[PDB]
Amino acid sequence: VNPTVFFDIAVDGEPLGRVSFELFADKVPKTAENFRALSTGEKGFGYKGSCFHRIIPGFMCQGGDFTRHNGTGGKSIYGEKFEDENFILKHTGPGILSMANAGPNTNGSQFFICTAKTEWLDGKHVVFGKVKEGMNIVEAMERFGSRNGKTSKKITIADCGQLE
Repeated sequence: VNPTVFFDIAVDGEPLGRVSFELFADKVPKTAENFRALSTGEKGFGYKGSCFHRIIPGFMCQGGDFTRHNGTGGKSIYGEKFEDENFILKHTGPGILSMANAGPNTNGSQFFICTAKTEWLDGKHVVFGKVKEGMNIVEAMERFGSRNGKTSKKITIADCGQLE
């Protein structure tokens, strides 16, 4: 019943591979639906063509700023921001998909894929999904990151949509 979304990742335009996520719509329906709709583009805007602007190896990959491509933009399907839905799910290890924000109830479209357990984010960032296939592609993305988050090559979502 939970939707599955995929990204096809390209590096400087060259295909890298596919990542698919399980979204936990049973527990965070409003948050999951935002990510799902941005992945299909069915509302007229979304992630297709956007980049991962921050990648910290051993920490996380952050993306989803499809308006300014640098961590200062993005928007949700509900408006410029929306509330923290709940904090049922925790940051338990690599592959967790969680919402970036700028304080309480400031979710937009930016998200991060954790590549390590990040328990200090529990109760501060809404967890809403998990990598289902292609964790190895996420690990390959990590090798283009750096300590300060700048990427050595442009990492883009070349295509994205819903599988189930």
